[PDB]
Amino acid sequence: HYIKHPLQNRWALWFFKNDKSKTWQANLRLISKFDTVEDFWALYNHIQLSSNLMPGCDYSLFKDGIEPMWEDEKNKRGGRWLITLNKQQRRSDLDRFWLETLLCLIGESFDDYSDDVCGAVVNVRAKGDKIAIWTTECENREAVTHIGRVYKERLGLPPKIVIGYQSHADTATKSGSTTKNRFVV
Ligand SMILES: CN1CN([C@@H]2O[C@H](COP(=O)(O)OP(=O)(O)OP(=O)(O)O)[C@@H](O)[C@H]2O)c2nc(N)[nH]c(=O)c21
Ligand SMILES: O=C(O)/C(Cc1ccccc1[N+](=O)[O-])=N/Nc1nc(-c2ccc(Br)cc2)cs1
Repeated sequence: HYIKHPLQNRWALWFFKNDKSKTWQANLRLISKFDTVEDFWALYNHIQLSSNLMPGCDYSLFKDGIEPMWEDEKNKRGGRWLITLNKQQRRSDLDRFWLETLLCLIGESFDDYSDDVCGAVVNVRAKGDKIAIWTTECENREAVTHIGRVYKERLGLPPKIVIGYQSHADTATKSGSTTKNRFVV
């Protein structure tokens, strides 16, 4: 006799394939949804590792009903904690960071503040991979800095590796690299 173990939230995994020829939203696809521990692992164990995705592709894991784009009602006032990897971190760090990030999401690791969490995004880029946790209100300093502190610790980043929180509104009018930060931790 085997019962499934429900998650606190239902989650959706999305795939993105870069193509600057096409409008951004056109490049996004919903893959599938899950709401149990068992189904999370069945999906994770089945699918390609972030380290193996083609340059230009993304995975996003977002709460059911939130599309992984700035436009969504739950993101437009929000922002993201951004982890930028160097080229050598592609191997034997990207996959660890991504799984630890997924587990922060589906395990509701930020306690009461996990409610402010929208999802997480991994960008596979030749320039330097990126992982981010998206939250719903960029002006909620308490929530945002709590999530950032816990997240940085969970990933075991050295203290002197400083990570930044960008508002999506700023990002949409510049670039995630040249975007100035609202917060650091
Ligand atoms: C998250 N993005 C990204 N994006 C478009 O896609 C561009 C590239 O964003 P990105 O893929 O997140 O990062 P990256 O490829 O490393 O490029 P960059 O250095 O400009 O940040 C952005 O400059 C923006 O024009 C978006 N466009 C819309 N309409 N909604 C969105 O949510 C997003
Ligand atoms: O053109 C490609 O390269 C595409 C199709 C695509 C997708 C988005 C936008 C455009 C296009 N396109 O150009 O046709 N790849 N699709 C992929 N799906 C997965 C995938 C992985 C795990 C699970 Br579980 C299910 C699916 C990996 S790559």
